[PDB]
Amino acid sequence: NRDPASDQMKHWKEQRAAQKPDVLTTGGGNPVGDKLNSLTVGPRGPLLVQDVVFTDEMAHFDRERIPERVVHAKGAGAFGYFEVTHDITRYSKAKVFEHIGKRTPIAVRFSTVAGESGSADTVRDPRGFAVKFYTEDGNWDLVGNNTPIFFIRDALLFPSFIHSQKRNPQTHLKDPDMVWDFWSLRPESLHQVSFLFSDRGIPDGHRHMNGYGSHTFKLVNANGEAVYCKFHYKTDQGIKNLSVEDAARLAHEDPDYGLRDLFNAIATGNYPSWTLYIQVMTFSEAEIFPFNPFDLTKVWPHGDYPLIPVGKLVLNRNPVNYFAEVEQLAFDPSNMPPGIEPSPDKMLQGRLFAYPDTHRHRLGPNYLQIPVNCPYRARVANYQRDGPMCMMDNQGGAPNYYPNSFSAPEHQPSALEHRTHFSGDVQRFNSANDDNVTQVRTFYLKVLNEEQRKRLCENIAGHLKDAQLFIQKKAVKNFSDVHPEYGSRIQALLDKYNE
Amino acid sequence: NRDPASDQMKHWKEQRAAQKPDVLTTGGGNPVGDKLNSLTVGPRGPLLVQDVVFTDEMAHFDRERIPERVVHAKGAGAFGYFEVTHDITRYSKAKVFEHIGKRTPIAVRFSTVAGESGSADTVRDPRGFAVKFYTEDGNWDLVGNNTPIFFIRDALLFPSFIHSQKRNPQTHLKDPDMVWDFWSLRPESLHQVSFLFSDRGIPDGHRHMNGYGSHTFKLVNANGEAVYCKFHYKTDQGIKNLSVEDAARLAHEDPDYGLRDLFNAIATGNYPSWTLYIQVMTFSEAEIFPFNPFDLTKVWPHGDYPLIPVGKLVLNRNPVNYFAEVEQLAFDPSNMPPGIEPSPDKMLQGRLFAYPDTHRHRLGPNYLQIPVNCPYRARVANYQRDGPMCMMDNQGGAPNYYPNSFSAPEHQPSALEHRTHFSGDVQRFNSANDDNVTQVRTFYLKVLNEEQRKRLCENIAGHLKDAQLFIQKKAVKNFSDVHPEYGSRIQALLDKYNE
Amino acid sequence: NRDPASDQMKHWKEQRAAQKPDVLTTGGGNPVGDKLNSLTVGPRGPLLVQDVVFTDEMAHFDRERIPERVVHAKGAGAFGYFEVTHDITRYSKAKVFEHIGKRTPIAVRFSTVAGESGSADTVRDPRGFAVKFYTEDGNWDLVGNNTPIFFIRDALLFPSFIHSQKRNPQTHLKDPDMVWDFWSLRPESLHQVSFLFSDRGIPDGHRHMNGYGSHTFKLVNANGEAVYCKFHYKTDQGIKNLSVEDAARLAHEDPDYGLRDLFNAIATGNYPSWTLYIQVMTFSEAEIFPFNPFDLTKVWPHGDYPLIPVGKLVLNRNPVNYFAEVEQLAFDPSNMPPGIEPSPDKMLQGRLFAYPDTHRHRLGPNYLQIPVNCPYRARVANYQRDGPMCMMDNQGGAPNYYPNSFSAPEHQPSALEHRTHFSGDVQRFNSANDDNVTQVRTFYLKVLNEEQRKRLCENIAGHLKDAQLFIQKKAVKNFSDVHPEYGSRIQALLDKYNE
Amino acid sequence: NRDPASDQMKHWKEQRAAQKPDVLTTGGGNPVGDKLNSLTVGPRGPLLVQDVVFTDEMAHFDRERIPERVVHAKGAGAFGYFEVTHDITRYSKAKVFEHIGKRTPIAVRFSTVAGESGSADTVRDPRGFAVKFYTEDGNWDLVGNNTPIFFIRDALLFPSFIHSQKRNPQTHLKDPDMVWDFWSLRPESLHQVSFLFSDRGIPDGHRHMNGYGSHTFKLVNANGEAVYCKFHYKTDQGIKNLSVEDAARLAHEDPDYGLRDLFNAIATGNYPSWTLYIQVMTFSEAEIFPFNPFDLTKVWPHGDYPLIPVGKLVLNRNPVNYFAEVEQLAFDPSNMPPGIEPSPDKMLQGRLFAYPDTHRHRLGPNYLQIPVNCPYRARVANYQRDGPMCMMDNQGGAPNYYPNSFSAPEHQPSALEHRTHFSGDVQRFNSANDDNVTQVRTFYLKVLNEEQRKRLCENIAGHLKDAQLFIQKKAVKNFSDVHPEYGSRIQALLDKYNE
Ligand code: HEM
Repeated sequence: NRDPASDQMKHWKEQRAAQKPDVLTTGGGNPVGDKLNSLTVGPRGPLLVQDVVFTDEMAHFDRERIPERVVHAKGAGAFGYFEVTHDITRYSKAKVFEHIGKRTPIAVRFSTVAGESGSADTVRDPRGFAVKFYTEDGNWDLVGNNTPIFFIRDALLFPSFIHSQKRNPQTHLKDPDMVWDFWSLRPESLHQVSFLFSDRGIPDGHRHMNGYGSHTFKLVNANGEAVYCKFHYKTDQGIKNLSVEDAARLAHEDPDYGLRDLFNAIATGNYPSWTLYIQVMTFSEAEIFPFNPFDLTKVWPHGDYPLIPVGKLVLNRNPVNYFAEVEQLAFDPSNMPPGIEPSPDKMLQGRLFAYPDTHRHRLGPNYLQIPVNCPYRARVANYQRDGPMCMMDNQGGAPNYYPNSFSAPEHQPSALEHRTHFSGDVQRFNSANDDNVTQVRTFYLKVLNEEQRKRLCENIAGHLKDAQLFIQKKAVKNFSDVHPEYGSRIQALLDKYNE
Repeated sequence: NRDPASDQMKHWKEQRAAQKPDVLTTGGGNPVGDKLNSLTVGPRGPLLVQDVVFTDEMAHFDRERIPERVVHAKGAGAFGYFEVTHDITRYSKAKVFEHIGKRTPIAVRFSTVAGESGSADTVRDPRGFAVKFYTEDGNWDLVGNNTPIFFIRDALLFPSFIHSQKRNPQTHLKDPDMVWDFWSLRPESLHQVSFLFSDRGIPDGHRHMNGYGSHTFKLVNANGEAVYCKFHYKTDQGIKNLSVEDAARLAHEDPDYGLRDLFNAIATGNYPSWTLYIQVMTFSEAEIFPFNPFDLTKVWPHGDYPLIPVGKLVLNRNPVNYFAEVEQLAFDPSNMPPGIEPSPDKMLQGRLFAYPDTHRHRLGPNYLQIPVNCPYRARVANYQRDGPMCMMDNQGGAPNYYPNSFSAPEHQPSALEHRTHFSGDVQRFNSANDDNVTQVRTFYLKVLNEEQRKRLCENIAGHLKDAQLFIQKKAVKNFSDVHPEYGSRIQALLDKYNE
Repeated sequence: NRDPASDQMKHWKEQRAAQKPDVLTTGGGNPVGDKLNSLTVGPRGPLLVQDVVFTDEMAHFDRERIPERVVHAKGAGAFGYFEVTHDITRYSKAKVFEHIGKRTPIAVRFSTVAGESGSADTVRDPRGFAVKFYTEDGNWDLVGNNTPIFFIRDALLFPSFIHSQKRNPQTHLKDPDMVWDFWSLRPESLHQVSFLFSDRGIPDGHRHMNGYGSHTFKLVNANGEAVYCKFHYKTDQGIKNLSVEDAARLAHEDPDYGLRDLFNAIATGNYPSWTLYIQVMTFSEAEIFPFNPFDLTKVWPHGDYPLIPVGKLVLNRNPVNYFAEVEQLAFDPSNMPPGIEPSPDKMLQGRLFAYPDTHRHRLGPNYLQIPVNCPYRARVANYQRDGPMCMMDNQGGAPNYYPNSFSAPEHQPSALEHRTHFSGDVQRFNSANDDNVTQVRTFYLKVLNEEQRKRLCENIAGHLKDAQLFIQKKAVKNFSDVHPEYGSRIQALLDKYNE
Repeated sequence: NRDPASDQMKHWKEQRAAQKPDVLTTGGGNPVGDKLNSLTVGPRGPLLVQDVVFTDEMAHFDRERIPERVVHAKGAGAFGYFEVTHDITRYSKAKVFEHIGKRTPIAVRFSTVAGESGSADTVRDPRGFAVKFYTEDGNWDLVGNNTPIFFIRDALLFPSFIHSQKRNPQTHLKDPDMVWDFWSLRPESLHQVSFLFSDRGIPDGHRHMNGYGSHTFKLVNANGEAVYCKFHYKTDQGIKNLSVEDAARLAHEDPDYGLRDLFNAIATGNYPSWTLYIQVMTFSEAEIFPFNPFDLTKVWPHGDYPLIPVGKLVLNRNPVNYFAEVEQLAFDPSNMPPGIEPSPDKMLQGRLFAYPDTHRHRLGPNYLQIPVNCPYRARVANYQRDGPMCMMDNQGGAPNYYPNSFSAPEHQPSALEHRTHFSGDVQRFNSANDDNVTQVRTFYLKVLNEEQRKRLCENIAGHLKDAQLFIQKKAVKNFSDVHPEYGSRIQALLDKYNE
């Protein structure tokens, strides 16, 4: 006998006891007489159109694939619940935080960023950690990563950043020139690049890394008072990372290391968990913060803004069918219930649009009707209708226009968003020159120790060495801006690689 | 007060009892606070991306439409049941005919042919009369028309025929030159054209016309014996047609005449019904038939092949949501349960491919998972997986390959198709001259009387007059081939027009 | 010999002189030996999968249709040019207005609003009048209507308004209750309703109606100075409308009356033209205008803001293939070149998102690559890549990320948008009660005369009579709010109708 | 200076030197002022819907991905020419073989089979080797592999086979139970499995392997005479394979080894070539062949059917944009010009349908209009029209129905397919027992030597050891049927593995 993941089929068979196998049918439900031999004219004659068993099956096979996620294509999913352990109702009226002991079902998907569906799990890259809470007030999607920050601070640079991390448009090869030219030209990336090339760049599976909302969000209480916050979900299994050596080995040995690690852990009752915390910053404090409180390349020092306990995230259920439950999972940062709102963070603002948008393309206009994406703990009632692949009853014969005099769904003023005053010109304000080095300096010499600083520089050099010399120079200049030694150590390694 | 159709909303509100209106939500289930005013900075300021209530709703509105059916786009639907009244098990082992009194739920869609979704119901055109039987052996789709024959006998001419009946590729206008150039060049169309321009060309609604499978089909019994057949479902409401004058009036007064007529008939309890019959031809008989038994431009004389009663079709339920239940309805001639099979009819053979093919395009790869199309009376089990908008559980974790040693779905030898012998070279046999006038002559001279013939010729000439003279001549020549008087009567009217 | 439209094919043939017919091929370019007879085993045998001539052609036929436009589905198109006749460079720096005599190619599509693709042209409804200018600074899409105003003033009510003007979700029938319940609940619609039910509700074809941008826009000159404007393009053919009786008759005699009239006019050299004017309002004046200058239900009095001539629009070319050049035509209000920008108009703001969004759905992600939609007079260069149906070279091997050090495209500061100042809270400001009667009263009493008011009320009553009494009462109540007589005249007709 | 592939951007910049960078525009051609900072109200304010530069770019990014190929997803492409070297016009009248020295442009795509888009190039798996010939008689697609045979002989087993080779439905992990359960239950796979697990299972890049049509095809000469044939294209750069150890290290060091190798070879002028040969078998010989001459699990012995030289395939041009020219490449086995036809091979018959079908889904209905897929050396002219993303002029105003009296395209009888006679009942003939070992014995004992035979068993055991014992037993049983020592050697290693 072997690991549970390996015995997937064996277990499916034994669980079907002595039940006779079902009758094999066409998509239309017609029993099939023989699905192993095609309908031909004579033993060695041509195939007939009349063989609709063949066409029915082949036509479906021909349409099995859907486009992969534009980013975070390689991933793993699991399900479980969220449980409130502490009272934060003074900050947010969100039903999900309603009362201690309150449980809400959740869906989670882990993933890498740049690699396609067939890529390896154990590679250096940020890690997606999206959590879907099916609440009474609809779904709340906390689409986070294994890092509290990111490489850029304005959504207009996202497509270009992703492109630079992907393949060359002509050769279809990973291109260090594209990678470092972009990062060297955009030093705001220094903070996350430092995180990326540290030990945390390659977590050991998905159970040994933390999750972060990254962005500054807004919480609103029952009295309509608002504060800004940040979400943190620390792994209860402890932080564990893979060495560059073992990561590379597993890259070919088991491209799906993260997938099987998670499935087996849950299958054996070793359910992984995370503790959800929040940091709170009042509007007054946000106006005095030394940097842009809504700058995604910045963190909120824990000493000034301590973590507040909220609850626990537990994954105790594996998907039964990956494609249906994980490949089709759709997380939308715009999916926020009353009590939780976005901040003016330029990046988050862009994500408000991008996710539902790419989902309408990747899955389809009615992707929210796919079981895993349905807010099944809520009652979806509105004036939206039709669209391709419309399931259910399309809200039946209910009046489809609002307002109406026929008792159809009514909006609820209780759900109105919190109001903030803004004053300024409609312009494209430059954020390229906000502080790009201060917090990186503290990360380098305060957060990391001597051994991980050495590893950090070797990891960077090992990749930067493949870029052109003028790019290497520019990149080293930025690192030096953070700290002379940071750049010096990298430069020293580059001179070696450069023979 | 008013007719049931007009009081649709009034009724929905009443059936709603005095319930409180549901809370209006986004597609994600999030309650909306005010869905009548957009989120802006200041009363006369710009719209925010932050307004996700707006985007959610507008994006779905922007995707409401799907491609209309390439043909038969304008239609009406209803639901009911098929009840067996006679025993024909000696001919077919199909479970649908299993025992007297057995009822099978059905779905039916009526339609015109050439017009697009916004066209009028009361126009001269054949009428679609598709019936979906949800049987224990899967769905059986009998996709018939209100005529036992058709204009052509080879599917390769179908796209061209339809193009000729639709809009000119440049002007987007109906084109009599296209219509008659095609018909005059393909005389095999004379039989259906005669029927089309007779009074039956414009039935009074959908309840006063007969239905026909048109094609010759094959029935197989428990002993594996087979016979050919024709399906006939006669209106119990009686044949009734609209005069050209009334149809033209209704065309603008109520372009949805047929839709309204059917909804109200059912809503008032005046359920329309049809009596299903079959004609049976043994294989020996098919070998001696004066024409090709599988030629779609010909009928089987009732005198030589008497109608055998089978059961009744009753429509007693209106759709609740038209888009979900009627617009998305998909009938596939290839959906046939054991006991019912196709004949060599070249046209039918082409249809075996065409419908599932167009449905995967118009609806989606997984169109059979749409509620109204699901064979909900059968257990769908096979090795098909994934595809866009994959609902349910995608068959969970069941082994997905066949054969397998894990108890997944299995054949069913009894379902094997009836084996027939065919001999001959594989080539394109010309069927253009398979007698295009004999049966047309009997229709013109015996089926119709004097006043009917006069109207028939007046209807033809009224439309053919707009074609070029050379086309008029070629058309008249064909009619003359059916009968000299047929031609001269039309010619005399044409001369009066060409004045 | 008939009209040009009727002789479309006749002319195509004559055009090919003695030139020999092309060889008929498959989509893959393989010559076809016989496209009239399918490949079978014996003259009365089954169809073979081997007949790839059949499958290739049928598979395409099965995919001919695309989703029709969610609104304005029924239309006609033509091409021509825009010629500058006056200098307005003091207001806008747009290249399209660069110098007197400058010509810019244009594409125009006329249409109704509610009817689907098969509906009739001569029905009461607003008329779409979209103009695409292919300028050196990209495409400028002025998506106007034949009216200066609209039914609503906030985009959140648009889907609802459209739903109310379309078919009942259960019966699929036009619904007077839906139409009037919505309008009676939203009095802001009074202005456009009065316009819609006046003689201008049914123009005589597309050449005898004016065009308007409707919304207030912003013009920016070379010195960075800005002013608000309104676009007006008056028909040089004169205003001409159809009587209700003639329109009803044509509804069935020629559903494509508008299409035919436009094609023949151009084919005979009787090219239609419109004179383009603009109204100008300074930011100072906008500050004290009696109404919200960005309220789409309001017009700017010509007495206070006279029309300033700009140029002429002339249509002198008929499309060659309707599907490729008209059905696939896509206009995005967001397509605005430097010198032209949007105003705060909530409705216009919503349209900035909706059109490109619906186009990605209806046509495809790369719909801007469809020839008629390509900004062929500009050099498209950016960092966008891939997507389905990617044509041309997909920008070859050019660096695909910005910024870069490899000489790829650069943004141009001179194209920066004009900066406007805004201040206020972020909230949903109610605009439901922004004076819904003042201008309506002026229209009713001044713009119209006794004869015109008589028909107006008869037209309204003729439709409103089919709504429930409680809806009729509320509707009449709003009309009385405009003017007592407006409501009483309608009420008198209603009483007669209700018996 | 590095390899050409690495200097892709460097070179693009240089070859553009002496040119000012282009203006960065939106998709609509509107120049952008600042594509690096989003439009907000105030420096730290909300993102505006008015930022259409952002929406236009992000919306396109959100739609960059299309479904990957259902199989053969990971690949590399290149272009070149086919040059005739010998005269085979006695066998085929195809224009592509017309005269010695004649050149026809070609497009080629190499690939693995099971892995997704992000998978490694150097893994054990068959290799795709598809060639598209742009001939004057349309495109001819020779969709070959690097092996002359395949695992199964009936298309109905293909989807199951591919499913067994891919990921487990629930775990999403490679599953040896699925792999070997299928192969052990279907011993016809022994021949190809033996080839797969031999040294040829992991080619050193794409230049050091052969290509085969695999299937028996049919050639028809100018006199209407036909013969059956096999296509063979041998590498001119010699057969070379990767050791299991080196392929494994390359899997993580360079997962795109094959792409890189091909691009650099061509970039440096080391153009790879292959010699195209054919084997000929007369209809008489096919009647007495010791096996089914159309059985894909069989080869035609060279001794009895020697290879006849035809021409050379030379690749001398790299793609300029991978996505447009390679990812979108579509090869349809059904694309065959006059002189080349299919054989009764059950697998080929199925492929005639599957490729165009999957292409309509993966790429779109009009995928043949994508530049790289267009039969640009031919003249496409037919009666097909419209469909989404319709490019070109959609054949303008040409009559769209056939037959017609207006001089539109006509079929050419000389292109009629060769006629063949087939006798026997039309039914599903079992082919599961068509000698599964005879040629496998020859391969094992005669083709391979002791060393490679040793590695063969080690390779099989290394993978088979992960399957359940009952599956191992059945698998070994099959190998023993080929030759007791074959199964014996594997069982020995298996025992050591099972420890
Ligand atoms: C009944 C058997 C088979 C079926 C139904 C089948 C089906 C498919 C499908 C659906 C694709 C994806 C096409 C695309 O998306 O572009 C594909 C690709 C491919 N198949 Fe098959 N296949 C079969 C057998 C084979 C055989 C025997 C060969 C070789 C002689 C072969 C060689 C290939 C190649 C090379 C490609 C990749 C083409 C490219 O590079 O785009 N297939 N096959």
